[PDB]
Amino acid sequence: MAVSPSPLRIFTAGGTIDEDYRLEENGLVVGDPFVAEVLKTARLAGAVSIVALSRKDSLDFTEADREAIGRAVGQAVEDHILLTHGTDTMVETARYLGGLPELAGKTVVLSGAMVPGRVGGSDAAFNIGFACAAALMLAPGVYIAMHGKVFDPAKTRKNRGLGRFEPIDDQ
Amino acid sequence: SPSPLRIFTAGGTIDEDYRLEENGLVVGDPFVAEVLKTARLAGAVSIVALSRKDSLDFTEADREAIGRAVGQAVEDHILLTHGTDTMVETARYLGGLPELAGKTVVLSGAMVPGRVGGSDAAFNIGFACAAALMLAPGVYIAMHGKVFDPAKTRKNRGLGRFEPI
Amino acid sequence: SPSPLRIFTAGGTIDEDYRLEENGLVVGDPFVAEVLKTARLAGAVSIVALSRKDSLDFTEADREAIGRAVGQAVEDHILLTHGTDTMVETARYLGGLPELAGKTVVLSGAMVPGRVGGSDAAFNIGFACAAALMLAPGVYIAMHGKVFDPAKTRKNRGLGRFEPI
Amino acid sequence: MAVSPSPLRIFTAGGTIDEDYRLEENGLVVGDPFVAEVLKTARLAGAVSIVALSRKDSLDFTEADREAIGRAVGQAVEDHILLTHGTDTMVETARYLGGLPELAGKTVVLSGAMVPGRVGGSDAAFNIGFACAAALMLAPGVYIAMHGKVFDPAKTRKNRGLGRFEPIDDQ
Ligand SMILES: [Cl-]
Ligand SMILES: [Cl-]
Repeated sequence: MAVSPSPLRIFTAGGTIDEDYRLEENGLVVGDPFVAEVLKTARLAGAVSIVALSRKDSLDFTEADREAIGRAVGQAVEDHILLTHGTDTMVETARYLGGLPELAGKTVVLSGAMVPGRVGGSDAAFNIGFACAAALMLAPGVYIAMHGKVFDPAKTRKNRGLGRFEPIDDQ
Repeated sequence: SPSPLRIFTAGGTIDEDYRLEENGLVVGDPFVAEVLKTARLAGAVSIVALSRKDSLDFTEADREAIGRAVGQAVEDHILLTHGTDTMVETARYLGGLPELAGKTVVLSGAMVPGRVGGSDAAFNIGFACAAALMLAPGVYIAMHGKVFDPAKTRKNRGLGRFEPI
Repeated sequence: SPSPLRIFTAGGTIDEDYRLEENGLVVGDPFVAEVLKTARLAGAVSIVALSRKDSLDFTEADREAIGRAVGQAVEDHILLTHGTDTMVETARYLGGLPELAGKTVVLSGAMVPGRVGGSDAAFNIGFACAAALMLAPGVYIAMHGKVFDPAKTRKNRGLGRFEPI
Repeated sequence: MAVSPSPLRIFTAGGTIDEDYRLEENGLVVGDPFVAEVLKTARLAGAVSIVALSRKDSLDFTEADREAIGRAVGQAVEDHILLTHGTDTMVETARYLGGLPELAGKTVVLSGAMVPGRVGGSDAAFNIGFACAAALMLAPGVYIAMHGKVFDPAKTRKNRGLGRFEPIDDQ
């Protein structure tokens, strides 16, 4: 009888995508992983394991946290990986992962959202669909998937003011 | 940049909305435009309306007109949003057209209207836009977080899903 | 505190939801419970399910059973969520029952299902809960941000609204 | 031919109810008035004039701002008034308005939301429905309408930690 394969694993490191309002803080905190909400209603043929690695706010996120993400991605059986993450340091994590030889036969995609998923008008659900497809279809490597396109982490910056990733032009 | 994408809308469950005059759902404005409005896209996209007919009412003549319309696009990356009832019929017909052989054509839609809570539509649109950009030339169905070969796929009406034959 | 409120659910557009098996809307779980879950209430509320029938299918016998059910409540403040097609018929029938004469009974619902985008349901529920707490004993329809006298009201099916006669 | 009366006027002073995410701030700001969004889809028989008075964040809100709200409410022709406002100083504004003899024949209700309207799971739409009804049905006075009940501002406090208004018990 046919067994539907589950080629994709998702890891979550928090970020804007997962932010939610809490009364105590009178403001946003990093909440539960929004990617789980999106996949719950995606009516998937397979299944996707979603493993939560970290929810630190961006200021507290360290090298040691980035090392733990590399160990988790490297230890996964799956060769197709989506990491949801904050956009302010996504490029630094992507560049770090691109240097691990352990990742050489894996397609690893980083994504997230400029607007929290739990806020009206969020990019999150589109971005998760696009990034899931990217993780399945791209050749091995490390990529950022945002704005409905694929970015090379070595040639990308975050424009903090505009909430967009932009290519670094070759000179 | 990504390659320019052309999106055609042929109606279906994805676009259904409630109307007081009908006391129920009717095919309304294309939901894909609502999703892409907030997707903060970098690439070139253009959305064109083909139809708001029920996909069950499509004739062979209708499918021939959808094929000619996809062939009017310069773009080589195409998304067609469509009802799931006859998505396999339209997809198999397009896959037979030599005039489309250099294009990546992806059909998608939703099992639950985009304007109803808990819909698959926004995820499906993201997934299918990536698929239209990234897959080799051909015709495909992108639903349920996977890519289907139309020749080897059927719509299970009772289970609300696509399945391998 | 406010006086305890009892809420009865009799179905209707407010509670409609999409089902793949029907390829369309059916009366689902009461939407009023979804609204009150996030309303952070201070007062006593209890929600009881009466029916998920189409309001057009209500008989005189059904309206008599709704009257007896409202009379089983100790509470003197009652909200009944209901379809708009026969809301005036149920409301006029309840207004004729001496056994309800000390109760404030408010009927409400929605023109657009709560689970569809752009629905009036959550505003209607807030408004009707206030109305059930604050109005003098009687039977009322609370819709469109106002209070209607059932005896002097009709459902315009074509315009999707209630109106004075 | 029948003219539908419009007995209710709404004023907006910002608060949590109106908060929205902005990329530049990387967080919530006081946005456009959420009550307008709720009434847009309420299918009203009448109309409601919605007048925006202030969007200051809570720290910048002063006595002079509170005085301007009292002048706007007193000058309105309508005798049924809903003021949407922050919950942290709603009691102080309500007590201030309760002391204006100019308001004596008006029903004035203050409301808002513990969770921004543009965040998932908000109380805002319910609260606006309830508070509109309260403004129409209550006898003249100044009230807070939250948690599906009516509070007397002289006998109410905000519990900041729990996001709730509570009665001050008579001793
Ligand atoms: Cl914030
Ligand atoms: Cl329907």
